[PDB]
Amino acid sequence: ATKAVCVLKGDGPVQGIINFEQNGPVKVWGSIKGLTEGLHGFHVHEFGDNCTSAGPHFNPLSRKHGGPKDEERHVGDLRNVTADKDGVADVSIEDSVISLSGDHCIIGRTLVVHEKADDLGKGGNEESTKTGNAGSRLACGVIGIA
Amino acid sequence: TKAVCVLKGDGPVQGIINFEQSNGPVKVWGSIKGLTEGLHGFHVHEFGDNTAGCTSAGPHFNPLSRKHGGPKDEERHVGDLRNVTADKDGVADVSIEDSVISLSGDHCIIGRTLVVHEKADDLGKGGNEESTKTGNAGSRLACGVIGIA
Ligand SMILES: [Cu+]
Ligand SMILES: [Cu+]
Ligand SMILES: [Zn+2]
Ligand SMILES: [Zn+2]
Repeated sequence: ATKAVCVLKGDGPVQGIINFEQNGPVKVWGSIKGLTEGLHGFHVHEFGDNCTSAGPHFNPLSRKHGGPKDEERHVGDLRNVTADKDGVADVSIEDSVISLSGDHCIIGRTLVVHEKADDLGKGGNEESTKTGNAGSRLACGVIGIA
Repeated sequence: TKAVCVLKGDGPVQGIINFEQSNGPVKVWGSIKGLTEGLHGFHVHEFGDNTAGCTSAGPHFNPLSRKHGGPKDEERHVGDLRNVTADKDGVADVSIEDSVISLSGDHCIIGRTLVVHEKADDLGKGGNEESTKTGNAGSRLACGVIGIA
């Protein structure tokens, strides 16, 4: 019955709040503003160092980057969030790999939203297997106990 | 094990505090700028929730359900650190060691908020009710969620 929250901010105008609630799936929802219309990579990264210092995608099992439904993905690979014309992304997803307890606990890690869409590891180049070619980290926030 | 916290607020106050640690002491160090010269309250609060700025961080981390006190007092909250000291330039270079907090286990502070205050923490030695709760440290000038490093 644990809950977590992350406030996203960056150098640009992007800002948002993302909630987390949980061996059960983790429900993830909230809103992000200041985004350009389009799909945006959304991942939990390794270090809760507020966005270049966040490190790579949270990868405790040392796996290759993938999409949320792939058996091969980083624990932090959540999905692309969608921002409408008004630059707002309403987030509402359920993820089975992250957790707020145990080996895949994300409390104290960073949540990062990217400039471009995540190719989910299916891009055909090496970078795809690492970051999904999602581009700059527009905003991030440390995941905290709510 | 190592943790880091980036402190930010509505104003000039910003800093970075590192934590480095079993039951061994936790070394806390870093610097905070933009502070008025003098003492400023410094505690780990219960929640790592910054949705309302520092206001939503909750009270001081107090897993053992005790009254507020100074860091070296018998009775204190786990999150009660000593006041930080800002110099003439408004800079507080912090270097503290605490054996009550922890980066692992129960009194783990990762995921919680570090907060720096407007006034000095009176260590619970004040002449009122609130002293036993907040040390009368006043408003929260900056804060940040303690993250894994
Ligand atoms: Cu990312
Ligand atoms: Cu405080
Ligand atoms: Zn990834
Ligand atoms: Zn206290």
